[PDB]
Amino acid sequence: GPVSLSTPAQLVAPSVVVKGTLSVTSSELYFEVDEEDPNFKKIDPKILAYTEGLHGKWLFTEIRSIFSRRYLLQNTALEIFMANRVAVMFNFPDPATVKKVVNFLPRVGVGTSFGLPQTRRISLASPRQLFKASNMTQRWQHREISNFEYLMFLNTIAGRSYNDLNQYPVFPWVITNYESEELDLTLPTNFRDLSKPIGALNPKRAAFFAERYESWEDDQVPKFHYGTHYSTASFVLAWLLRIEPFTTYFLNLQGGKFDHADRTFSSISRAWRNSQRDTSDIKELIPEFYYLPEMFVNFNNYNLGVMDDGTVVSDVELPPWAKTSEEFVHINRLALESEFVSCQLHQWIDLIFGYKQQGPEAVRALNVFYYLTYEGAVNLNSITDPVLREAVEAQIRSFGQTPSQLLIEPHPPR
Repeated sequence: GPVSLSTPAQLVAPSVVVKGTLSVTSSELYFEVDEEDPNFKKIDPKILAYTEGLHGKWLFTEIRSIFSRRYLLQNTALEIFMANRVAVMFNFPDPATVKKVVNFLPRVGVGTSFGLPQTRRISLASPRQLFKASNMTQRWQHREISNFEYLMFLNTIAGRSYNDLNQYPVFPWVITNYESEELDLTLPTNFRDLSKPIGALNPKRAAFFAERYESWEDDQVPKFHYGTHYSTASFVLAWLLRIEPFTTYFLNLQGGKFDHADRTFSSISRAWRNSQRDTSDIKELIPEFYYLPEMFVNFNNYNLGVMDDGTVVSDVELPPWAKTSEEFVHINRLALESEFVSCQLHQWIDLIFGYKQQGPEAVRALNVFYYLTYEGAVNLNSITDPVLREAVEAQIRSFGQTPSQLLIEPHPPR
């Protein structure tokens, strides 16, 4: 029918990011991939298969929330949540286009769940304002909301999305013990100190980081502790390699064949041990660890290979205290919702979204990441040469993106 607005745009999904045309009528919006685009023709069919929205139609009456979003650090995207819980994300040429598209879409704001006004303005408000205006924190303190739900909240308001693997939601490691036959949930010794970044948990390696920072002479590039981030599209793929379509997404970007068995996710204990010792691995966890046991099972009877010591890779090797993947997720969740976590979870939040994310307080906590990682680090529309824009964004896609800062003051305890 008659289109009130039309703009070039990119569909952002876990599978791909394709250029196309986003149209907005008076009753719905729809997207059409540009099949004449070169980069499109290159894309592989097994992947485009799992993609939703290439020829999508979304009815206004079904729209529940509309969130302002970044994409590769640019404040030029938008994620829309439907009544059937489906979410679709688009990226636009500039922030001006976002405002316009928002003014043509139903006035629902950010939804009803976060105790925020349902105005088009709320849908464009900054993460900091959403935080400040919400009642989720209080609800979290009154235990009306779980730790899990509150974390998803912080992640959502910060711009983290399941649609963009480059800004995946970030959840903390909580259990440190993957050896014992039993996991005593009352042993403070079995819990991760949430006040410290992964890079600081290991005193031996922490010294290494402290010294890199100290001696880094920055003519142009600010000092930093990690040239690696805690959240990446790669990590996500590795974590969920056992689950389709992620298996296909992984196989595709890798070259058709799995990774070197000695590097694919195969043990929880091994993954944790590595995040503790390897100077290039200070990785945090993923929400699925606390609710999707399927990622730990090689249900698809895929190859996956054999490590150099002869260990065959199949289901993920669980700790002795977890006989099944379901038991593993169940205990992970108990841990997350335990009082041990509730009494200190705000200190982790200060590192990830809080006042310890940047500046003096960040250096004190050993929480400084590569500067290209923070919002505002680079203006992509500033790069007129396309080949070059593509390169810098490949570096962003690769270095990771620190979540939008939600507050600059200490986060209140639960």
